[PDB]
Amino acid sequence: SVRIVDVREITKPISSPIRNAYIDFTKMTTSLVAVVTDVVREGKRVVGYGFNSNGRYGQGGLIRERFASRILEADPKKLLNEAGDNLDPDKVWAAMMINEKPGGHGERSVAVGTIDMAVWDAVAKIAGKPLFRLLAERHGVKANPRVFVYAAGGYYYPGKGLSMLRGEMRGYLDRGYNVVKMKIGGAPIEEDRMRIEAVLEEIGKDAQLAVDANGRFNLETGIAYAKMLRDYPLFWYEEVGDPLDYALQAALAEFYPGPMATGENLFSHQDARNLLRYGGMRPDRDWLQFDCALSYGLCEYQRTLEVLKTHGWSPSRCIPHGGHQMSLNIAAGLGLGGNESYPDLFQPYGGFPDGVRVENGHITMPDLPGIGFEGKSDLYKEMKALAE
Amino acid sequence: SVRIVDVREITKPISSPIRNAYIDFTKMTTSLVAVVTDVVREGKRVVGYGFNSNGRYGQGGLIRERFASRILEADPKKLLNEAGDNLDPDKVWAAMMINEKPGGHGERSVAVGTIDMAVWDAVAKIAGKPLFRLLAERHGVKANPRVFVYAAGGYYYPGKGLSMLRGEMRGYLDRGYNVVKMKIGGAPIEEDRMRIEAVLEEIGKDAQLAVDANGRFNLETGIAYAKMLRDYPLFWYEEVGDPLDYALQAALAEFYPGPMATGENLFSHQDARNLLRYGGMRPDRDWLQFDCALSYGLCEYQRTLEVLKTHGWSPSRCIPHGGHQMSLNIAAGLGLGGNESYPDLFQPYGGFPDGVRVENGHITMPDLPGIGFEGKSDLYKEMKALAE
Ligand SMILES: [Mg+2]
Ligand SMILES: [Mg+2]
Repeated sequence: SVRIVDVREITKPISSPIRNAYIDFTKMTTSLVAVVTDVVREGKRVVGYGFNSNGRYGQGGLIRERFASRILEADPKKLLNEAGDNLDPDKVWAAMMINEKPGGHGERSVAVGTIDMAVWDAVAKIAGKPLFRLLAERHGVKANPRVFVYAAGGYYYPGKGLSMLRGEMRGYLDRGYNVVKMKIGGAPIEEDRMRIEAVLEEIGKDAQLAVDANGRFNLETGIAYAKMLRDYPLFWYEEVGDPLDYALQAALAEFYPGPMATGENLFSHQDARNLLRYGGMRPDRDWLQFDCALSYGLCEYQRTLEVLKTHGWSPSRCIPHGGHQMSLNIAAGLGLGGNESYPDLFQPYGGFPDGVRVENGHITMPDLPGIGFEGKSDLYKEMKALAE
Repeated sequence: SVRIVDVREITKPISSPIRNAYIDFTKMTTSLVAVVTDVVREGKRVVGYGFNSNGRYGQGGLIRERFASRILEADPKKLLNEAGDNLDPDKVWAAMMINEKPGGHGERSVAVGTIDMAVWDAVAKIAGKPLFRLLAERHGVKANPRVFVYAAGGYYYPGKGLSMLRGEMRGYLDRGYNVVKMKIGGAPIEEDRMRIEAVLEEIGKDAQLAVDANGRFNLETGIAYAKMLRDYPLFWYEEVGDPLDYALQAALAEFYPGPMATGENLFSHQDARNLLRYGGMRPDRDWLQFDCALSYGLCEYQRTLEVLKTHGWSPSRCIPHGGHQMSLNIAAGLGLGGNESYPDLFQPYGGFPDGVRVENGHITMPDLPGIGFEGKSDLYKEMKALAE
């Protein structure tokens, strides 16, 4: 017998005075989800866990009312694979998406995405394999435990000066990060320049810098910053203008030869397809940052990957936003370009299993069953507290 | 003194087994919102009301936990107009949109949109004018109370045959409608053709027919139906493919010369801009169906109208989805092409004030303060029950 007995959720606050060009995290929250099954492995009932990335808020309401419900009410015998010995992720996904009209991909995409995370976590556990291994298997490829990761921070903070900004970055390098990212568009262009120069000097030749405007710029501002930014050897210029202003993104290629990135705020394969159709991005050097946790989960992310395939893009151009382990697993199993990471932020949600550290901007995925949340004690404590 | 003292919500059911090509309304709900102020007019405290259109479900959670709070946690003095004698819709809007990241326009767009409806209702009431008159004023134009409306129905219902379909339509004509819309794509193409021929037969020369595929078709299916549909004198072919597959919509122009429509499922001015940029629609004959109630409200709708201007479209090409009075007001005040109406479904959430009747596909807006909900007793009963 294979059945999801319960779907629990709990809203957790991950707010600080932190700020980017678009928002501040004063009221930021996130949803911690648990998919409780009746399957037993190791004399212990298998439970899937998941949570949504920072930035979009928790989705407790949606998870209870529309999705947790549709699963629990579905005929358990219709959510299994051929063998009937495990849950079929796609069948569960389809189950929670019945009676959902097209378009409007936001908020509910976060609820479904976070539930999906837990479903896959459970499935991998039921199969007794690490999610990333199971993924590679399903795709008929060999996984690669080594995953590139970069440290994201450099937020605007009340009373934070060049001194501290510097400290923060150095702190990341001390952790083994060879690539750091930072917020811009939150200060006048010239004050920003000074903040950028301050980090380039601190990291010297031990790391590369990436800047993120959080989609705050209009065309002219984006170009102004481009002219200023292009004189520095930046790793990438992220989300210049509004996530949906594909024309703006395309126009930028004329002023910024260096790699650009965007996509963290596009939550469906349809929206991803539009970016590849109209964004004018360069497939040989730009990065796609779609986050499965906020975009209907891995079941959907697989469709997005198929979209890349139809447009000639390599999955290695993907570096998911979110800084969570689900992405680490997808990256390792399907060959993504890497993953985002938040060393000192939104903890314990995210991070890496206890022990493994960042050596040369990389980490090595330990062979833990499922996503591997159990390996991170401070995070797992929260999860087993929700459901066990 | 102008303080918004409270923002109350309550979820109302609007479910039934009616079905379209994509969804069935088995669990459909909607949010009824009330914006209670401390301003007194007629010895009675002015309260704004609003509710979201059918199809996207209620948003109690979001309204409660994210938007109502912000509006209540704000300085009353910073939400007023220059004179300080009334609320500034845009300031209230900005107030509830703080710390909201770009993209992901779905769900929260419904929450904000429905609260926005109530806010404008209150503002117009505080100003002692009908919302549509106040709108025209603010734009420096003369409002027009004569608004075109069409009857939307023709759903697939268990056990519903050509006989009943016919009856439904005739029922609409009996009430004065000269334009009815039916659902297609929920059955075989030849079965559907029969349904259309029947309806056409029934309405003869007293009305025109519009078909709606609810964005269910892929390119080939869309074209197949186009070849079949084009032989009939239809009013319009609505939402052929996915709301976000602009390329699909564009490819259709080669096979369907007749007017097409779409937009009910795009919920932001950014998404509307993409439709105008890539959808390949014909501005001289197609229709845009953006619904302010599901798209961050009138404050946002005004930006969408600005997008139309930037792309050479007339506001008269707009016929909002939703069948609610907020749209009727925007239509009358800003010169939209008309509004959708559901004479039988989702009542009492929609319709016109008691007494106003449909004459030759048109209704005339009575000069009621605000949106005019008070004029519809069965609806107002529900509203004053929420807050008074
Ligand atoms: Mg970003
Ligand atoms: Mg439609």
